[PDB]
Amino acid sequence: KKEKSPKGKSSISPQARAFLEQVFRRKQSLNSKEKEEVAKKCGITPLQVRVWFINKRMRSK
Repeated sequence: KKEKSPKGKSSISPQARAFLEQVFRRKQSLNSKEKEEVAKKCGITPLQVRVWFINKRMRSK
């Protein structure tokens, strides 16, 4: 749904690596479902899961 959450201010708590840690730990191919399902349970967002995982999971592009 995405209501209102930029989450763009310098950086995030240790969760940055922790949240992503368990995220990339659960699997690798985080799809639109996992990107949204993972972003809401891990602490990311539909906009982050893509850009965030890009650098934290640069698979292709």
